Formats: sequence, C-alpha cells, structure tokens
Amino acid sequence: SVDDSKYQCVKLNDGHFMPVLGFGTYAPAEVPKSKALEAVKLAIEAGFHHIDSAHLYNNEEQVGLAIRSKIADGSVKREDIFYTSKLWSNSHRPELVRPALERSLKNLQLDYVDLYLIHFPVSVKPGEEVIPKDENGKILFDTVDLCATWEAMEKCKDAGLAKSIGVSNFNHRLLEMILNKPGLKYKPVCNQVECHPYFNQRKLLDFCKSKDIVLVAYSALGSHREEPWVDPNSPVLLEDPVLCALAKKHKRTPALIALRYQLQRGVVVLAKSYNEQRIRQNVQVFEFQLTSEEMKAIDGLNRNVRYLTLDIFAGPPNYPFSDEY
Ligand SMILES: NC(=O)c1ccc[n+]([C@@H]2O[C@H](COP(=O)([O-])OP(=O)(O)OC[C@H]3O[C@@H](n4cnc5c(N)ncnc54)[C@H](OP(=O)(O)O)[C@@H]3O)[C@@H](O)[C@H]2O)c1
Ligand SMILES: CC(=O)[C@H]1CC[C@H]2[C@@H]3CCC4=CC(=O)CC[C@]4(C)[C@H]3CC[C@]12C
Repeated sequence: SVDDSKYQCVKLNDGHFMPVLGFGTYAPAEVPKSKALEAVKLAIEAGFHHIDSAHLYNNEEQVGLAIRSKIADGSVKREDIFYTSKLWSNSHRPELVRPALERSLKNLQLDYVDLYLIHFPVSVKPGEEVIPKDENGKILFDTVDLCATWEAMEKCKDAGLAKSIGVSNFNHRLLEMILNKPGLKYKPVCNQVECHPYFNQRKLLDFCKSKDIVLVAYSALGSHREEPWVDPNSPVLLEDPVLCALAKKHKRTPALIALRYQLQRGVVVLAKSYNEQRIRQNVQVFEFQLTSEEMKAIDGLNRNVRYLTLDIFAGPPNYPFSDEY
C-alpha cells in the first residue's frame, strides 16, 4: 500500500534479482490441484513476488493461469513475478532437459521461467512415469552424468527459456562437481534445500555463501508433513517453545519467527499456505526484526531433524543426504 512498486530482493551471481520471500505451491494429494489457482492469486495480491513450483507438483497449469490472470487484470507485471520450475529426475538425460522445460512452459502458457532447477540429483529412467518401478516394485534408477544435464540447463538459459538456472537438494560434493566442471558456463544461482531451525544447514549455507550461491529454504515452516514423505512422529517445528516465546514477545507468530530467522541469515525463504489469512500473515516478515541474541537462540534449536529424507531414492551415489553435508 504505501509503496508496492518495490520489494526486497537479492542479487544472484548471474546478475538477476530474486525476491527474498517466495510462495510455495505444493499441496498434498488429497487437495484438488485446482486449489492452487486461488492460492497463487491470493499470494500475488498479498505481495508475494516469487512463486515456486515444479513439474512434479502437477499444478503448473493452475499456477500459470493465476499469474497470467493477475497480469491481465493489472495487478502485477511479468517482470515483477519471479517464477521457478524444476526438472524432474525422469528428464536428467541431456537430450530430455529442454523438452521438459518446454512442456512446463506449455502448461504454464508463459514464454520463460525466471528460474529452472535440477529438482533432485538421483536420476530415474525416462518415460511418462515420474517414479518408474520394475516388476519387483523397485525404482528404476538411471545412470546420468549431471554435468551433462547442467550443460543442457545452460543451453536453456542461453535460449532464454530460463532466465537463471540452479539446483535443488545438492550436497557439497555435487555442488563442487558442477562448479569444477570442464567448460562451466553458468554457476548455479541457488541450491534449494530443506532449511529451518531444527535443520539450519549452517555448513552447507556457508559453503554456498563462499561461492556466491544463494541457499533457498524449503519446508522452512516445518514441511507439509504429508505421509509417507514425512514421519508423523517428527517434532512439529511450529510448536517449538523458543519460537513460540519469541513470537509472543514480538506479537507475531512462530511461523513469522522461522521466516525472519532465514531472511536475517541471508537465506531466501519459501512459505506454502493455501489459507488467505496465513498467506497475508507470512508477508509480515518484512515488518519486524530479530536481535542478535534472538538469532543466537534460534541457532541453538538446531537438532538434525530432516523432515524430507526422500529415502525412496537412496542407494545411488548421487543420493545427497548420506554425506555430512
Ligand atoms: N525442492 C524440493 O525438493 C522441494 C521439496 C519440498 C518443498 N519445496 C517447495 O517449498 C515449499 C514449502 O515447503 P512445504 O511445502 O514443505 O511447506 P512449508 O512452507 O514448510 O509449510 C508447511 C505448512 O505451514 C502452514 N502454514 C503456512 N503459514 C503458516 C502460518 N503463518 N502459521 C501456521 N502455519 C502455516 C501450511 O498450511 P496452510 O496451508 O494450511 O496455511 C503448510 O502446511 C513447497 O510448497 C515447494 O514449493 C521444494
Ligand atoms: C515437494 C515434496 O515434498 C516432494 C517430495 C517427494 C514428492 C512426491 C514423490 C512421489 C510422488 C509421486 C507421484 O506420482 C506424484 C507426486 C508425488 C506424490 C510427489 C509430490 C511432491 C513430493 C512430496
């Protein structure tokens, strides 16, 4: 309202600017994928300028319609929306990268994405199934050199189909593999990974900072907690007593504390909500600040709780979460 023409962004290592608060669009299987349309419209209306999705989420038709609808009605311009998609692991083969991006863009009915990520570093066999399995129920993994996948990502950026390219769920070793690649043209702008006060990623964050790679935090509110992907006996982040005490002190909410913690440590933070009140609330992250002693307290919550292990993909050497970081 006073001035919605400006918003907080960070400069990426390719010269583009990423808004530091992103809207998460994934919703669990029981929610119809038609509900994404209204939520993204509300997010844009509330002041979200970064919107995160993926081929895998099966929502790109709805997400794209929401964005085009808010442009067509004058609420926002394309250049003031930062839209992220992701390449699913059935399309890591380098010949399949551009086809997967074009398919996303066709669903979205947008001419480009602002950011395209390698979704998850374990490759699976190509085909229409997102999770291909053999007669024994075993996932059919694929042997793909991610360096060759990255080259294909770079060509997407050169063709203008993605303004920026980055990675997701990469560990130290995998990031170094890309950074040391022969003939590297574009460093990844970001590594999008799980990050919240119970798994604050300080080692991986500092490695990213040392390379001017932005860490983008997912499940920053403690995740969707969807079974079987998240164990229901994992601790509920937003019931943490230090977060709740800080929220009460600031007259905010635990969610807001968790989001603000990320902003102050130089992380770009995602937040999914399909609720009008919570969508609005989340944008209050820009209205208050945490002191150094509050930030120290939150750092003290770190406790090795990874909600999303994605261990259905464990086994191959690119499985990213068996290394320390
Ligand atoms: N790269 C990847 O592999 C990957 C993996 C996971 C996620 N992501 C991305 O990151 C996004 C966020 O992660 P997430 O989906 O795990 O969820 P998340 O943002 O951590 O949030 C989880 C929950 O918080 C609730 N919530 C939101 N605002 C709240 C508030 N102010 N107070 C209380 N509760 C609040 C939501 O419910 P309500 O909706 O009911 O408000 C939602 O169930 C995803 O949607 C996706 O875009 C990426
Ligand atoms: C965003 C997220 O947490 C990811 C991690 C694992 C992903 C799921 C993995 C299994 C899967 C297979 C499908 O066929 C539909 C999408 C789903 C149900 C995925 C939805 C998005 C998930 C839940």
